[PDB]
Amino acid sequence: DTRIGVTIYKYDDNFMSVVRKAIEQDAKAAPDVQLLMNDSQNDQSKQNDQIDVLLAKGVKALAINLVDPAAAGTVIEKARGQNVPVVFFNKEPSRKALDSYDKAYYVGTDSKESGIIQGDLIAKHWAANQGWDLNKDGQIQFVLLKGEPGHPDAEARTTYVIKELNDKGIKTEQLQLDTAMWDTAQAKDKMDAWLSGPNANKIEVVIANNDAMAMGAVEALKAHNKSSIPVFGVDALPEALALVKSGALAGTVLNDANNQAKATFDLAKNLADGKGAADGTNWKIDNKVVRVPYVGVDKDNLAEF
Ligand SMILES: OC[C@H]1O[C@@H](O)[C@H](O)[C@@H](O)[C@@H]1O
Ligand SMILES: [Ca+2]
Repeated sequence: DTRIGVTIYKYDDNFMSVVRKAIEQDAKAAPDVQLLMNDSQNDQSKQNDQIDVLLAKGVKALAINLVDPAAAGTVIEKARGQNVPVVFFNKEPSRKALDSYDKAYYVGTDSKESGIIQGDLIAKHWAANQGWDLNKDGQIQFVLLKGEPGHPDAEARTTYVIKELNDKGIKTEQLQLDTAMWDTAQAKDKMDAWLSGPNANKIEVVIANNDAMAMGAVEALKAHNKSSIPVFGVDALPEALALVKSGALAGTVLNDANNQAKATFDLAKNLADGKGAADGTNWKIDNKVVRVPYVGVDKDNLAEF
């Protein structure tokens, strides 16, 4: 049986929970694969030790969701010594890191695209819901819940949601902006703070860089009897889709966990087998990278997900 080792940066990250469960199902369909999957508990030192163990166990490929993207070289050097291929996923290593090893690959997304799509989606719903412009000024007064500072998906979603609105002629006014570190509880706390501060009843739209944080904002709005304020996320988590259907979330953007898991598995299995990474598949690998598209989601198209 071919052993494939997988490290997940943090099991209880909502999005990576969807990804890891999907990878488990791809591996279950491969009768000759034993999956060795680890929770790194948000600590790169723990992950490094897990990789040593996976290599001791003779895995034929590694699929690595880094805690710290800067540790890509550390991981590569472990793998190099055993000639083991590494498919990094979701936390993007640098170009130089990928180019340092002939058997390093990456599966992820075009981070900018999700921000653009989210801004276009907000624009559509803004146009359709003129009552959302509480102060009648033609501008969106917003608050924004950011992911981890320096994470490329947080930075791009934060920049491009606003750029896209502004580029379409929709002026925006940032009433509050802070990180909630991708986390529901932190986002509920932060949103509750904003609902307790001087801008509370000026807020017209809540923009979150992911669904977990959007969900925390939804909870805080409910507690304040302000559920009429729309909230937008990114990921299209199953739980978030249920909230789109119920009207509690105004819209989101699919971060396609199923295809990211499938590509990661397929590439890792091919490489474990000594084949070309994309053999037998339709994955498009561009200079060692696969990027899976995002798709905007709201009630009108929900049943396609
Ligand atoms: O790296 C982890 C992060 O990846 C992003 O692409 C997701 O949208 C976030 O929900 C997740 O927290
Ligand atoms: Ca306004």
